Amino acid sequence: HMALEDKSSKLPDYKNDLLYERTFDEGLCFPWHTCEDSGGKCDFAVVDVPGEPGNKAFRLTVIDKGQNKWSVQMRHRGITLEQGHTYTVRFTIWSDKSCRVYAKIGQMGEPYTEYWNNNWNPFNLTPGQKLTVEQNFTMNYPTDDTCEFTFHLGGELAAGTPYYVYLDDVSLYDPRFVKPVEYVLP
Amino acid sequence: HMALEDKSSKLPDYKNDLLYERTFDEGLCFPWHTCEDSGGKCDFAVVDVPGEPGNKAFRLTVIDKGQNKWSVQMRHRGITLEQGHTYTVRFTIWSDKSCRVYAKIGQMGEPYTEYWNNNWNPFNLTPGQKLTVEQNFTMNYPTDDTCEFTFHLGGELAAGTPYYVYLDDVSLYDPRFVKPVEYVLP
Ligand SMILES: [Ca+2]
Ligand SMILES: [Ca+2]
Repeated sequence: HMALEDKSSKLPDYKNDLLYERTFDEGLCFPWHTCEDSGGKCDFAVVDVPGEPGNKAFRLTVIDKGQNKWSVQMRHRGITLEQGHTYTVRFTIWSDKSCRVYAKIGQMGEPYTEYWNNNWNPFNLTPGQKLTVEQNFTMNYPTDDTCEFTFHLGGELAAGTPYYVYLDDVSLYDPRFVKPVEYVLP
Repeated sequence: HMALEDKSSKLPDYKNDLLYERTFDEGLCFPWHTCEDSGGKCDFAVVDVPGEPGNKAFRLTVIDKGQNKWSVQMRHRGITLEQGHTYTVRFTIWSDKSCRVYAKIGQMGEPYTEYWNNNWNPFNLTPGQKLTVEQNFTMNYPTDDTCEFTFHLGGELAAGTPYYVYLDDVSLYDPRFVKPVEYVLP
């Protein structure tokens, strides 16, 4: 189905982004979705950012933290990391409670090799503090088309349930990547 | 419909082409279609080009010449010629009989202004002879979004019916034109 380019002034060119939705400002989040596993429970909506007309954010409700950090996630699959390419990972996240969020890009399936993960450190969210992250890394492993960009929220990362975690302005940029185009008329 | 880019080593860049189908090599022709008018009858199909593995071409069967040159046509609509732009018209045409083909890019409706038309001359097709045309013209009239690239085959142009006219490698290139792109997700 048909995806939506954005022309955000604070992100790199959409055409070189491996992600298909970055700003949620149309109320749409696809291909971003949630996962429940091992007892986790969650919901999602795209919602207005208070004080910032026009601006909307992806909002995950953590309902049950389940049995593991990976019991609750928000993710974007369909990611190939290319040997030799240098990626810029970018995102704004916040929460209405004190919680942790483990961000990673890595294999969807076993053995779940992690290609990026903020050097094994989750991010500490604090109410009233938004975190805008920007990091680079270079894929030194063989090219891997089975990757996802995922945030784990469950288990010992979780605050008291239920609560909200927000994502916005999310980008995985590669200067040597261009999305496949299709042409339409019109 | 979604359109399929080609990367012909003989045509200019697909993204700069006002035409959505140029090589026919997949078995598909859309938006190239036929028209029958004032007595004309015809058919079409995409068929293999004998002796040239993997090459296909649009084939028009002229069934009945009708009353006018315009009674039988093969044509691509959805063409905006823009004032001051310079357009390269390209095409390869041939037939199993001696006939004439009138090629033009002009208005779809009354008054049928013709912006390019090989200086009012139809092309003379002879069996065993393929014609590859390449001409430039600049659009000196005001931009007109009601144009088509049409080939007339009826009336006094026509050979003894039925017979086939073939079209291949068609392109209408403008260096200052870029097709709009949609993004689709693999
Ligand atoms: Ca937003
Ligand atoms: Ca062909």
